[PDB]
Amino acid sequence: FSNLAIYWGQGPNQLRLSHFCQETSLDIINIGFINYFPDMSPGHWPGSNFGNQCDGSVYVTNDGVVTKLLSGCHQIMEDIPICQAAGKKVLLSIGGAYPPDQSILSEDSAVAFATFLWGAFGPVAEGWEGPRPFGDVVVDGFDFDIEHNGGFGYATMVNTFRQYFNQVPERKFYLSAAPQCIIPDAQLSDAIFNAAFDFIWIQYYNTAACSAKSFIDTSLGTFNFDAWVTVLKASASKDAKLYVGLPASETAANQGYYLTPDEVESLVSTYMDRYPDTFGGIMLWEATASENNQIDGAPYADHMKDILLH
Ligand SMILES: CNC(=N)NC(=O)NC
Ligand SMILES: CNC(=N)NC(=O)NC
Ligand SMILES: [Cl-]
Repeated sequence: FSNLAIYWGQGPNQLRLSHFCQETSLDIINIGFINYFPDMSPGHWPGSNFGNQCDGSVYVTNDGVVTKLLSGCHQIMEDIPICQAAGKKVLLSIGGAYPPDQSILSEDSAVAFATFLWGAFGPVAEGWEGPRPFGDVVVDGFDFDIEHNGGFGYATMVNTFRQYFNQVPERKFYLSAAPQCIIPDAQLSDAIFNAAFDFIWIQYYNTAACSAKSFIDTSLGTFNFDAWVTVLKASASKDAKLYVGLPASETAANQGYYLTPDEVESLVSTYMDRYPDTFGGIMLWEATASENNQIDGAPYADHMKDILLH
């Protein structure tokens, strides 16, 4: 039975997370982004951006270095557990679109980047002494939305997280990836091939050559979900569920990539029938675009769920 994932955190004038915690149709919420990586950011701490959510306070380290990690995200801290008591999985997303100049420079820093995020946003640990930006919150895992600068270091972060997950056997944690169509994917093919993700949502918008709309109009490009299944079945990610990532309204992505619920039904019905043990559902970019695209009294994502359930 098939799932609906959605991104929240980067919506203009977005409602707070708890508004989406109450939308039953949501299965998984990815929260973006940890958009500053340790190698290029103050103090070698990662940094975060959550739109109108946190107050804008950043941590300053014991050394008095002013970081780019937001320290005043009180609404997110309150909201994540609500979502989790509604049975949703909340994943913390790494990367996104802005800024476009972040990457990982060494395997060492790839290990420290995952260890930092696990200390900061994972279970509360006795020996941890860094920030706890969401306090006692424990996210359900991490999403890799790497959109620039190549694929170095991410397989190592994923493998690192998994080693940590295993030290905590009583709870299942999750790893996911958001690549683009154009494959190999410059940022994430290596991670996908060489590490186990639970979920992979291919972004099927913003690239003309293989978009979801090219499914509807086959002269625009060639929709390539078939090739992606073949790649996945030889990867360390062979047990991943593979989702179709879509814009939740006309303006959530560049012109021409939004599909109407009718087009969505055609695509999804073919791919769910063709790949019943691999197809995972729909990912949506993003929560605020979906909230603002009300069709017959319900947001776009409610309609996506209805499509998936039938
Ligand atoms: C799709 N990624 C984003 N929109 N990212 C940001 O707005 N980061 C500040
Ligand atoms: C412009 N970059 C994006 N829209 N990124 C995402 O949608 N990542 C899920
Ligand atoms: Cl609100």
